[PDB]
Order: sequence, then C-alpha cells, then structure tokens
Amino acid sequence: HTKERVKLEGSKCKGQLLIFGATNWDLIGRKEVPKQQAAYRNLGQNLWGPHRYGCLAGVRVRTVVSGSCAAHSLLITTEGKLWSWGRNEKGQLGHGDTKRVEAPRLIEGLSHEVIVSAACGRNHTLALTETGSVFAFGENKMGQLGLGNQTDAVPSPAQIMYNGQPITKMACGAEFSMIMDCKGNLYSFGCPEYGQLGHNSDGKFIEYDCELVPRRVAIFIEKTKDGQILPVPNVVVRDVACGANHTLVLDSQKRVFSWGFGGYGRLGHAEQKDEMVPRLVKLFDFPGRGASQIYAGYTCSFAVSEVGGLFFWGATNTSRESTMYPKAVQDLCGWRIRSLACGKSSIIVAADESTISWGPSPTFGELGYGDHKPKSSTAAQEVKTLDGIFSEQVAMGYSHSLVIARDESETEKEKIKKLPEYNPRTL
Repeated sequence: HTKERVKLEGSKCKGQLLIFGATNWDLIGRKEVPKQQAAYRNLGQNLWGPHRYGCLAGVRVRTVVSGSCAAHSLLITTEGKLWSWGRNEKGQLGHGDTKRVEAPRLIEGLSHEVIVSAACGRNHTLALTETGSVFAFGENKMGQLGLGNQTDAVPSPAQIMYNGQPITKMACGAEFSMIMDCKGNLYSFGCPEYGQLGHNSDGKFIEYDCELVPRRVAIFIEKTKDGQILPVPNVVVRDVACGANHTLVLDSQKRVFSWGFGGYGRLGHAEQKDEMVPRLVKLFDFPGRGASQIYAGYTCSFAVSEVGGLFFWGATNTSRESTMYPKAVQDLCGWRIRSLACGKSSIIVAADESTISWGPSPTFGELGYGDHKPKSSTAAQEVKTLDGIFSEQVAMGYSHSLVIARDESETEKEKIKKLPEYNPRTL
C-alpha cells in the first residue's frame, strides 16, 4: 500500500538497427494504399535483405519495437530517447499529426523523458518511462489508450489515466492494451471483443462497452480434467505478450496463462474456444517444465521452457493449418533462444550465434534471405545475409523485421557497413 518507486534500466543491448521486409507503410496488409494515401502508392519498397537507415548514422540503438499487427515501428537509443516511423493514419507515431514518416524520427513530445520500453498495437502505441509512467498515442476509438474517453486519433503522447503502482511491462493487441505493475498486478483497457481484456465479458451489445482506463485483471483460472473451473490464487505476473486478439502471461511460478480469441489454437488449451478469463496452459504447470520466455505473433504463441526448448501453438498460416496445443520446435533442438518475433506469418529468431527465419508466402522481405533468393521457407533457415553479424534483439511488424546488430568489433562494424543503406524518398 506504500507506492513503490522505481528507476527502470533500459535494455543492455547496443548496436545498429537493420530493417528488412515491407516499407511501403500504407500498403502493408492491403491490396492497395487507401485513397487518402494515393500520393504514397509508390513510396517505400520491399527490402528483401537487411538494410541500414542513413538517418541513423551515429545513432546507437538499445531497443527496437513493433508489433505483430503494426505497420509502424519505434526504437530507443542508448540515451533512452524514443524515435518512431511508419504508418501514421491514426497518429500512432506520436509526432502530433497524422502524416506518414518514412524514416526514424525523434518524438519531440517525449524527448524530455527517459523511455525504457514501448509497445505497438494495430494503430496505437504505448511508451514506458524510467519512473514507470505510461504514455499513449494513436487510435483511441476503443479506449485502447487508457485516457478515460474515446476519440478517433490522439497524435500527441498523453499520460494514461492511472494512479496505481508503477508500470514495468506492457503489451498491445490490435485494439487493446495490457500493463503490468511492479507488484505483478495486471490491468487491461480498450476493446473487449472475445473477452480479450480478461474480465469475463465481451462487452458486446454491434457496439462494445470498452474499458476506457486500466482495469485490474482480477481472476486467473485453470480447468481440471473433469471440466471444473478453479481460481489460481495470488498470481504474480512477470511478463505479458499480445497478438491481435489474445494475450499470454508468464508468472512468478513460471506458469503460462492465455486468453482471448481461441480461433486457430492460439490459446493452446487443446481446443479452439474463447477464454474470457486468463486460463492456465497446462503443459507449463509441471515441475521443471515451466516457461522462461513468452512471445506472441498475430494469431500464434510461443514459450521457451525452463530448459530452453521452444514451443509453438496457434497458426502462422491461417489459410492452411493450426496447432491447438504447445508443440516443440524440433528444428531448434539444443539452440539457446535469445529473442524471437512473429508478424502475420513470418518468424525470426536470434539463437546461438545466428539469426533464423521462416514462413509461408506471401512475404515481403522480412525473412531477410536477400535479392534473387527464395521469398519463403516452410522450415527454419539461417539468414545468411547476416553472416558474421550478431543479432542482439529482433522485432516484427505485420510485414517487416527489425534487428539490433552488435557493432563492438572492427570486423563487425565492417560487416554492417557492407549492408545497403536505405534513404527512402521523402513525402
């Protein structure tokens, strides 16, 4: 009941940003750009192999950020400064307008803050300061910014309406948000569709009774073999990750919970029903078989177990197949997983000394294989364009990849310099 005071450290990563995949920000996930963006119909291109940004010369990056639903990105510099670029129809870049930005740009409205983390939904963004305060910007039609109201676009960063213990982790779904405090309490806000906010209601009346400020996720449950629903008491959340319409939690006992839309098996409970309350993912409740890391993609889920094995469930290819229960990714047997991301369908992993990627067609370059090389791959492939380059962290939007390339040695710096430089035509 004493309010805790935090000073959060940023990521320990340091390197240069590389990008690959789709960079026509207005075209991503669409057959054509919206009529309003017609001038941009040919701005941006599919980058089939990794590129640097010219505008990032001399800029050292500690965090790269996007989200499986997003056509925008952010980065945090080693000074804790937040920059953003990409699609901006709803103000999700935080630059005070709704104008698309081609290349990384410092967010003036947060330049006096030290930012330690950020998260992206379909059309919104959250940013976390070192003191545990959350700023939100972008679409607020469903209350996903947690500002106490509903508005179509909020293009300038605004502190959320929240007076509890300081926040230490965040995640965003397509039209909702999750924030985790320093005590392990979890709060959600935004669109209640599918029960994705975790309060045992879909809020539907088609209209939604949205949660306009952070609401405590009060109950976590398990289902017994007989079908009995039992509360799991005193869950202390340690991490949270979201796809479009689902959420994963990792708690202090190394247990995984999931809830939201059950379609395609993304919740992992050996069935497809929705869960409107966080539900225990049974596999990770066994002694020594808990999870150490969780990740989410657009319609899928991942966990790395205590002993380091990668598990997947849900669908990377909704047009073809889905997995209803956590399944070991045997192709990565014995590999030490450091970072993982997934977009609509593509997966990228930093493991051992490699970067690994795979996914079905269509792709747009986010696998990183390079020009004149295959565009897709059913199974994991080493990303050979990043030979000799160490990926410290990876991130994905719906159709693009971001990595932090370590640049400590001269050998590394030279390898990174050889990569093409992207200086996109402006406006």
